[PDB]
Amino acid sequence: ITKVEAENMKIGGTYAGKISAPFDGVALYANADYVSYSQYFANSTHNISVRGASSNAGTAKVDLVIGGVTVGSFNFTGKTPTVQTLSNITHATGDQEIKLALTSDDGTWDAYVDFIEFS
Ligand SMILES: [Ca+2]
Ligand SMILES: [Ca+2]
Repeated sequence: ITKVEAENMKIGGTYAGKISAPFDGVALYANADYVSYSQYFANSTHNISVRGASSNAGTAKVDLVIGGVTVGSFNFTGKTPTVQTLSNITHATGDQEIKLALTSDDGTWDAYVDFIEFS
């Protein structure tokens, strides 16, 4: 397993910033808010998990982008943190940017991101 905390990544966008509740992590508020870091991959295919939460009862959606290509998304509904998992995602090998980004914000929720895990 490879686990990287959101709070240790590059944080970007107009509003993105760290939070301490409901976990140590990062809040994404508006479209183009993101966290990213560079990951070396020896292998092409991983199960990918992100722990996160919504700011409210709504469903926060976070895109997963690897090497600039969107490979899936994670949905977090409600304020209680959950772990969301994409199974068997194939992506580029070598050094690749990993980004968790908002693209579907509409002023009804914010997304809280705790960590990403590759297995
Ligand atoms: Ca928002
Ligand atoms: Ca964290």
